[PDB]
Amino acid sequence: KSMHARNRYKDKPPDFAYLASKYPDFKQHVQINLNGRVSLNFKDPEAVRALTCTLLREDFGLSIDIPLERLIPTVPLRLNYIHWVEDLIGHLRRGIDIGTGASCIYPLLGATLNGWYFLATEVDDMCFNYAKKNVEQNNLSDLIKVVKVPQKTLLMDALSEIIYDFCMCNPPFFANQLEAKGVNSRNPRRPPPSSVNTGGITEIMAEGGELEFVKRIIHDSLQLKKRLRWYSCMLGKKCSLAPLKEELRIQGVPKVTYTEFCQGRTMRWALAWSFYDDVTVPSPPSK
RNA sequence: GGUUGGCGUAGGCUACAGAGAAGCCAACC
Repeated sequence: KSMHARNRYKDKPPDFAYLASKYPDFKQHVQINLNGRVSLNFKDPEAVRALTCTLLREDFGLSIDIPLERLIPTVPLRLNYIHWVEDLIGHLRRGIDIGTGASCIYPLLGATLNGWYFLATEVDDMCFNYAKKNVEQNNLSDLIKVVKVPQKTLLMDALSEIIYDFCMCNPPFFANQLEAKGVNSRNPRRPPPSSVNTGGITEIMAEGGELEFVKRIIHDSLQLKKRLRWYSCMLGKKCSLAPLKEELRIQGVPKVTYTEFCQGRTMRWALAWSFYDDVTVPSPPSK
């Protein structure tokens, strides 16, 4: 497995020792392992925040501030999704980010890399305030409009004649507290993750989990149809993909595809669909 | 191709909300 072919971290992992020598705010959070190598404890929210903020500055020229009480996005995963959206839409382009988080990372990356315009929505006060500040401090307010909404949905007032090229979304993966704790395992001694989940409740849980959340997005798409060229959603769980493709098929959606986002050990998936007859459909990963 | 059971990440491996994932084994259709 490999990251997306255009992902700048493919076969080029960041050099933590180089980053620590150049960025004192990163060096503050590193550890030295028993090989004498600069390393990170990815279970420490401050360390992973420092890494993400430092990568965005050094590699993308973006300065962001984010809280420890909300999700800390990881750059290679988010880039894998941006590059897949480039493939979908055939890369002025306009997108919608549903639930943009405190980092506003998808709009910041898309506007910086490709000059895309974004409508970026958020339901959480803390995430909304940080997202607005991160857009403003990177001088991207002309390209990115951050809006506070009551629900994560495509059926918004901010939408009437502008046709969007795409939507993207990181849906809340989990339906309940046992799922969010990761304890639904065959064996109690299953190794724990190397990461930590700092997400807020509206970032990580939803009624019915990502399966029911994405079904609601699908039913929103059945009302909007051609208002957006491509609909897309990340999936945190492999077992969500088949039931969601079958929901699209039962509802008669003509064009459907999917992909895998590969980075580290944690895989993510994503689903995309369209009602247009013109668009080319990117192939899913080979069998 | 599929279904079911078993195994599978403790970072002396640079993560990616670990998805029991990537994989591996057996058996049955």
